[PDB]
Amino acid sequence: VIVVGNGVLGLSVGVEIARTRPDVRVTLLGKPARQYGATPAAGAMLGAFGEVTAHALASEHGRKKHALAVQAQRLWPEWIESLEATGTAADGRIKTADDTVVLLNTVGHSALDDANFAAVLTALKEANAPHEEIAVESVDWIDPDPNSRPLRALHIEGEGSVDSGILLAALERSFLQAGGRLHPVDATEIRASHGRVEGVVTDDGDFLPAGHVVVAAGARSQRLVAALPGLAHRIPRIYDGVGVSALVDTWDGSGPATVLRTSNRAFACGLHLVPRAGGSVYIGATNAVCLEPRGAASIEETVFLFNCATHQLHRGLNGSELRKVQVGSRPAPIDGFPLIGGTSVEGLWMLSGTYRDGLHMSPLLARHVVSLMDGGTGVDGLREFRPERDLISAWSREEILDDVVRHTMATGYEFPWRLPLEWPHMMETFLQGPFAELADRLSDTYTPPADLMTAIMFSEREQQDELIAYYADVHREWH
Amino acid sequence: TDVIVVGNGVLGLSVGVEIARTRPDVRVTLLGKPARQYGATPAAGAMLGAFGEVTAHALASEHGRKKHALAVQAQRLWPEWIESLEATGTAADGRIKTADDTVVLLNTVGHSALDDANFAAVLTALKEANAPHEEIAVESVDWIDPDPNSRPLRALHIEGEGSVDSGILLAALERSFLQAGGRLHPVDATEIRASHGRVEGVVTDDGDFLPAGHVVVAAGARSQRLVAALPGLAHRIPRIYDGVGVSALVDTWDGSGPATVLRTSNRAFACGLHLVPRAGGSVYIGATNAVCLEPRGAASIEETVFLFNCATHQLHRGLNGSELRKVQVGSRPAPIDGFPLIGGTSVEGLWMLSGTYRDGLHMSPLLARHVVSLMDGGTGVDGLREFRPERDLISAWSREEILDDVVRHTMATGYEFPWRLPLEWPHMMETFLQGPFAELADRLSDTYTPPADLMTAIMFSEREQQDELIAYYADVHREWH
Amino acid sequence: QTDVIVVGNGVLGLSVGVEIARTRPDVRVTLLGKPARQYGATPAAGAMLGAFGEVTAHALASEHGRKKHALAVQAQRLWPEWIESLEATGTAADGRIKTADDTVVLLNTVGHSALDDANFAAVLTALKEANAPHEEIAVESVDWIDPDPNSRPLRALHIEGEGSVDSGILLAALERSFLQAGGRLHPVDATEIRASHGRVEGVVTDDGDFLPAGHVVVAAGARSQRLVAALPGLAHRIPRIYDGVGVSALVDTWDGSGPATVLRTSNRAFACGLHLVPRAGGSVYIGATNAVCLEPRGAASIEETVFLFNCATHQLHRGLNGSELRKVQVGSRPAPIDGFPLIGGTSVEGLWMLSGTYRDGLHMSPLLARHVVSLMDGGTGVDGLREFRPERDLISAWSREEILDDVVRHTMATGYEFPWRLPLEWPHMMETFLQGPFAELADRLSDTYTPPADLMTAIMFSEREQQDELIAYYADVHREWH
Amino acid sequence: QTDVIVVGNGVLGLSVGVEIARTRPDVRVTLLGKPARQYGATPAAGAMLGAFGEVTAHALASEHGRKKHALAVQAQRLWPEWIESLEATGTAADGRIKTADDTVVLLNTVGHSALDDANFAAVLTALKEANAPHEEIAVESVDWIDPDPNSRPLRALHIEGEGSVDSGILLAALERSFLQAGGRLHPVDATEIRASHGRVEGVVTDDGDFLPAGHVVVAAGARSQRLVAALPGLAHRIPRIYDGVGVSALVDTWDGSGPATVLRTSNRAFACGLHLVPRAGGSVYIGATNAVCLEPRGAASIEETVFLFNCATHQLHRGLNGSELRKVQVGSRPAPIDGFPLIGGTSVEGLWMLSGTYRDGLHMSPLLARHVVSLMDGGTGVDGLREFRPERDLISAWSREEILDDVVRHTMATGYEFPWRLPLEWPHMMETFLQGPFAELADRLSDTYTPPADLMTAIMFSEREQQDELIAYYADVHREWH
Ligand SMILES: Cc1cc2nc3c(=O)[nH]c(=O)nc-3n(C[C@H](O)[C@H](O)[C@H](O)COP(=O)(O)OP(=O)(O)OC[C@H]3O[C@@H](n4cnc5c(N)ncnc54)[C@H](O)[C@@H]3O)c2cc1C
Ligand SMILES: Cc1cc2nc3c(=O)[nH]c(=O)nc-3n(C[C@H](O)[C@H](O)[C@H](O)COP(=O)(O)OP(=O)(O)OC[C@H]3O[C@@H](n4cnc5c(N)ncnc54)[C@H](O)[C@@H]3O)c2cc1C
Repeated sequence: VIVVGNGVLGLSVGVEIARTRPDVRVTLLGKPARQYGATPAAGAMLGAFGEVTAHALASEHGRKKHALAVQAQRLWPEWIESLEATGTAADGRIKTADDTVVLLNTVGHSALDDANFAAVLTALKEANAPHEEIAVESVDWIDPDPNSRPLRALHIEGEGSVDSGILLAALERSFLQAGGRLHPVDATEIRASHGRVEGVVTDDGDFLPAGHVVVAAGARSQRLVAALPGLAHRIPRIYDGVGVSALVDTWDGSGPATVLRTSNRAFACGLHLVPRAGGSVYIGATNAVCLEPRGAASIEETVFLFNCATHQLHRGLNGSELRKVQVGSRPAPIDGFPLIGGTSVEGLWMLSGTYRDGLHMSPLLARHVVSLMDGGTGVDGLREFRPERDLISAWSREEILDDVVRHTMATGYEFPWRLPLEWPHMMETFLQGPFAELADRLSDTYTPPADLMTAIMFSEREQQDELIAYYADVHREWH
Repeated sequence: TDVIVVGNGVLGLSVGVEIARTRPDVRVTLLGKPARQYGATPAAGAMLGAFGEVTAHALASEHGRKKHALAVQAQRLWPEWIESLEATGTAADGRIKTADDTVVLLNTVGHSALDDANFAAVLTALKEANAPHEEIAVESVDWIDPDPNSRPLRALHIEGEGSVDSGILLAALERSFLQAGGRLHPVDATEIRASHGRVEGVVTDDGDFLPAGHVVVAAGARSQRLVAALPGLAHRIPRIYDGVGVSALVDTWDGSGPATVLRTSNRAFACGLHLVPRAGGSVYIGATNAVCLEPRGAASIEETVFLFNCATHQLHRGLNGSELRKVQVGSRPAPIDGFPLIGGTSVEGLWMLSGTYRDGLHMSPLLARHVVSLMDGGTGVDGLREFRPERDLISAWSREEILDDVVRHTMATGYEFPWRLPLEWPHMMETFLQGPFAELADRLSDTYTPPADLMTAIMFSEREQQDELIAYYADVHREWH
Repeated sequence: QTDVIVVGNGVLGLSVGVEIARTRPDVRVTLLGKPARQYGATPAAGAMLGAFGEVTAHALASEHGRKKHALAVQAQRLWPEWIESLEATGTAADGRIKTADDTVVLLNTVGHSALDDANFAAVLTALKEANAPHEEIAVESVDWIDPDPNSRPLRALHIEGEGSVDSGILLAALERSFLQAGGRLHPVDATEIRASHGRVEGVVTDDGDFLPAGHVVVAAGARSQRLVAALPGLAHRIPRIYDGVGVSALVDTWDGSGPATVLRTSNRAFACGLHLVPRAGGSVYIGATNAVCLEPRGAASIEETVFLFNCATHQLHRGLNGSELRKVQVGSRPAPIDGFPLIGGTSVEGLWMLSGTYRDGLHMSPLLARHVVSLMDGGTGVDGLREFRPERDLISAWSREEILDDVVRHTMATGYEFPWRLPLEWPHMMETFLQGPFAELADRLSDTYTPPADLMTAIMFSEREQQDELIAYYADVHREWH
Repeated sequence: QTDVIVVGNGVLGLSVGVEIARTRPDVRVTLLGKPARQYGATPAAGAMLGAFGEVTAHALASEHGRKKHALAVQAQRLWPEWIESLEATGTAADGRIKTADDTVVLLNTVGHSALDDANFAAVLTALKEANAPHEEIAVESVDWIDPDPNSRPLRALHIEGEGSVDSGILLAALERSFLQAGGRLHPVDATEIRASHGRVEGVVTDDGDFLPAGHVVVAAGARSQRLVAALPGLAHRIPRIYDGVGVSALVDTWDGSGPATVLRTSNRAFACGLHLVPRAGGSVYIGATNAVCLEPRGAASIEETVFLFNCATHQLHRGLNGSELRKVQVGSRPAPIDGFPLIGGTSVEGLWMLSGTYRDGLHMSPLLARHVVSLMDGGTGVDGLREFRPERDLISAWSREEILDDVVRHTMATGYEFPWRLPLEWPHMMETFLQGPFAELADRLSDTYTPPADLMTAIMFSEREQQDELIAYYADVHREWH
């Protein structure tokens, strides 16, 4: 078995294969640099209820994704214990907090933040999850700017955070202990003939043979499998959801006891603080879908992240020391849903397109793919997210066009801007036309979700035309 | 016996109506001109504020918990009082009542130390009095279309807390006064005449003299200045200053209006944002407050901008494109010790009804019946005895409480703008404000401390005006100790 | 008859009335209009005697605009004698018409570079070309001003002999001077002009009466076209005049002081601008907003009052913040649909028009008065004003392309003038998304006529019915003239 | 021993090392310091060759300040030959030290009038007095810049022959030139200077070793005083040097472009400032914040990064918003407690100091190098450097009154530079309430010494213990010298 990729998904599937099949040799590719790596840039939140939006819980596909995340939450306590057990006290703790506080402030669009706070509260009640709406005065540690302060707060029990760096170290250590082999090179090419995997050509010229290849190369995953015959239009494209976060040494070495977060905001960005050991905090995180990868933060992203954290969470962060600006690529699937499971090629498996919550879902997704590889059926509701599929259409064109305009306006309210009071209504009405025109021009059947549509809108004419050709070719293959 | 009421505000006319109806024996004359120079009443929306007027700082003093209780009592008189005033007119005179209910909104365009504390205090006071009310989803508040960055995140529906049209109320009081046999004489009192400790009557500003055995002073912010001319009384009747207030009448873009009063809790130095409905495609928006040591009859640019910016962002962006019909200015009678001047004097037949600051209009029917009862040999309403006009200045708060209050409220003028500052600046201004206000309080008197609303005015007044107040405070101490 | 009726009691009506009465003592001159001056531009004006201050790059780029500038310089030379001739009919207690001799133009960054930077250069250039006396001065040397440092000027321009009048005292002096020269004030409004066999008979008034005349001069500001359009054929031969609604304010200064000069910026988004005109007695005038409306409006909007007060308190003097508001003023600048005045004779004998002066009718009043009087007496008046004859095809002084660039720039300028605070990529996004809807509107309205920017923004945000009515108007005008 | 040890591998250490090695081929010159350059000012610098750009009205109002300005003009004349002499020891592929020949100073309103307006005038005046070539230019003529119109400049000043170096390539060229002239690099730190009978013996290093020498030049940036103060009596005879912590950034421009000149403002609140220094290969340098800290700090604060990035994206180029951040840099400007450098000889024979250069050590390096070398060789070096001898009483270059005006103005300037938005009466209120607490602090610290504004603000917001320690220091210095 060859696992291509050394993120949380690659290492999590590698650990589960190695522990479950002591008979077989499991090799994991990827370099310690983790170029464009989502995982090292993550806080990370074990986000289930925190990730709830009204827009997600309005599609069937979205209610399924939410159910899996609740399931994944139940595996974390044992999974952590099983990974910490292969190390000692000095390797540090994977778990960084047990609980999450969701804050509602007015530094954002009512049509996102108000709707999403209600949707979160509703989803917690429906799943009988333990939680409490609390007085903002009772939230410890936070010292916001009064003009940016929260007026409602929501304590969620058993929704916490891990140190993504210590998790990666624990997965690697646990992989070696169970007999896995780390080979620090990149796959250039997957070899297949007569509908079967032969193995993987590596970037130092070598060839490794295998009967099983699991692709978990984050945002590079589809580009790798698409080179095989016919698969270019049968595996949905994955783009880079570029994300900026930061490590900060607090002025007084303090930190909050819980995760602090807002609901998801414009184009699936969001404001959160994840606690860390040793007088550090994690703050994140921006999101921008890019058609080409990018390994460095923009000035705009750094300023936005720091302005939100200092005003909405703690003014003390203003006088605190910046240790590190982190950048990673959320694997952003073109149809807004993960690529998990088997292929029309025997022994070829895919584990990618997890966007915001691959890390959270890692233990569930790992056990699902391992079960499928062993002749089982894995977890029930994952069937729809099979990697070899027609692009999913989870929303009407009309729903997406309302969403893209709302989210575009939300980039204004989140700044927050100060405008003449008639300007917002004028921009609302003048945004509808150009986005309606773009959607009609791209395809008669497929509509990109908002996050991707805004990226396409501000891309070059050549990049747009290439997407028209892609969408048309996918329609030819499937309809 | 002749009665003269000096002043044609809600208090003067309300006491006039109650005297005329209750004492057909006596001839009652009411002074004051249709211009109503500095008049608080014509500038008022006005809200029938009881629970809406609740602040943590008010409900932390004994004197404040009493004032709150009276306001609940006054609310119960309004339905019959309105019916009794509307009955003397016809359909074409219009309705006094403009709304039955109030929605209190909480947004972040203000200080947490005022707006958060005051929202909790209101919710607590409604539960304690078992008053009908409901915390409601903001999405369910009709009509409002705020700027999302200025929007409310909590709303509170209060049943039976409403509003009157102050202009139609004044017209109904005048009409009801004439009907019950009162006489309107449209001149101003210049001087009250007394000898051998008894009122003889009133010299008017056209040179005339009207005799009377009873004179009720309800001249709003001019009330103390009028009585202080009599011997010894300069330091025995607490001073009343002008709480200058700006409001506006707006013709809405589409002729619509909210069905309820829309308001925030009280804000920096007893200002606040509210919209009171009106008939005929108009709304009232108010209202600023600034205590001034001299009267002022015109709005400042700053006040108009602040009022319009708050209403357009926090209540309805449609007000931005709406037509300004009228900018209104009136003087809230602001008593130097923060409590009303209601009742009898050391001079026989001399009565005072003033210093009501924010809520004289709301309390008018109760205050009217109280003074009328005292005039007829009764005891009126319990606990209004404490606000007798001839007294030593009251000390309802420690110097320490007021200095915390004045700094908090000063910072609140920043958060209400709202300003945008570097994040360390507010803490720096907080610490550098304490000293100058502590220094001012120590310099003014060893016993008396002005409440916050007045202290900020004194801080930014001239050196001569400050020294004159040191002499006033010292002279009051001499008289009473 | 040989009777003259002037319809309208603004600066133009009263100025033409005074010149007729003084020049024709033989004939009876009657002037209509009420003391309320409903929608009156003149009482709402500061007013600036604007020539060089009114210079924009966009104006000095069209032929029609370079002509307008030349007339304004000419009008400036008449003001000293005109004032003396009006003050002479009164006494000391009637007060002074002139309120300042000089103007300072300020450049700050509370606005669009594409307007304020270009227009400051255009003003400086036009002063040098005309050899007019002026000096670029240190901002530190500008007396009185106390701006917010973040809104302060970094360049200032002193213009000698470009000053201001009190519009109220001017109106009082014109009325008094009209009576003195033998004119009669009849305080009613004209409802209808009577003509038959291509000749004026007179005017039906709003109290039911009929006044006969051989001459009718229409100077009814923004109501002027609506009045003449009722005559046969003239509906599509006299270009429409709309209301350029303007808000200004009288303020009693905190300490009773005022600047010795006019203080102003160059003209800004959609021909608004910030200025302070001195007044006697501890008052200043601040103005002035501009918004073209398809229907008249007699009350300021909240938005206009806030914008005017925010600009004055930040850009001129923070002391205005603590100063007392005496009066909010509203008047209608007569806004001609083709962006040029309506001055002179008609196809109807004895019917004359004096309107569509937009921002500078008051400044040009003495010149315009003498021009119309000269035409009435068989002369040719002033040379370049023949072009602005009221009975004409709509003028096309700019290409559709020039106007579409202008309307987008000016729209963005309403942002920079607020001033807004936005993420840095938002302005470029709004620029590109504004082009399409305005290009679409211009193509839909007519294949030949394009409204100027000030009017196009008003049409863009008007109702569908009002837009369709304008398509019918433009088409009917094309039918009449082509 | 005729051995020379230079302690420190910044621009000053390496510049004095190069000049000693080239001028004394007879003697062994050894230079200490590690390639990490912990807290190193030089690697964090753009850097500007700032003479006229560094001019403030406040500097040119003291005698001590006019002297400092004169030295900077002198240093400018040495740069062309100094660069040629350093580039000559390498080849084309080592890169160019010079990154621009010229500087544009921009004036915008995103700041205090009392600093930016006064400092623009002071710069223009100082250029004329020194007969330096320069021109006030139209802002429209400044290449490359694309500011936010609300943050744009309205005046610009082109300075010829005031340029920039790549601080990294300069360090590489100094090292190369040092080895070429026979110098020896020993990459350890000095822990202690050895002296007995009033003479230097040598230097104990941080790996336990001892290097002997007859000459020790201390150029250890902000660590320089702490090192020499350990010798007897010198604790109160060498003025303290604190860390002027500075944040800058390397940015890869969206399109790989860069300006042809340095772009800068005048110096702003507490000696911060906005500048862009060009670099080769699609990079620009942006800087630079300043905060005097009583303890060293090796990491930027969130506040510093946000302020630097907000100023650059609004005031210079909006394209920087979408550009990639390559590196956030932090270095310690050596901040002398009396606001003047420590350059020259000591009461200890063979002990020399070269530090406390704050903002312009790099610029002055060639002059300061030649001065110390001349003193070491029995000469008098450069004339106006005498006052800045390292062993001295604290200088009092300003009255307490001048500093208290300065600290309040600069404090307010942190507001206007944000830029904040407040109610218009708030600034005057904070001005009057700031005077008291700073007057109280100054009186409490000493009856004779007053810290300059940059240091006073740091002391004001430090702990009570740190303040009391400064009262003891000031009192001990008074005891020693009076
Ligand atoms: C800023 C940020 C914040 C986040 N916050 C959260 C959070 O709060 N909660 C949460 O649950 N999740 C969070 N995530 C992560 C999210 O869940 C992602 O979907 C998840 O990390 C994806 O994991 P992955 O292993 O598929 O990809 P990655 O983490 O990108 O790992 C893929 C690896 O494959 C390597 N690779 C690429 N090409 C090759 C090749 N040819 N050969 C070999 N190796 C190759 C890459 O270098 C990389 O190391 C965050 C991500 C980002 C960027
Ligand atoms: C806010 C503002 C500021 C200005 N500032 C300046 C400035 O600084 N400098 C400058 O040169 N100019 C200024 N102007 C004015 C500009 O020059 C105008 O072009 C000029 O005032 C037009 O004068 P008018 O007499 O044509 O119209 P108006 O002044 O509008 O007078 C027309 C009069 O006719 C009356 N009328 C209407 N219908 C009838 C009828 N049927 N019968 C009789 N009478 C009727 C109206 O009620 C009104 O009183 C300003 C205008 C405004 C609104």
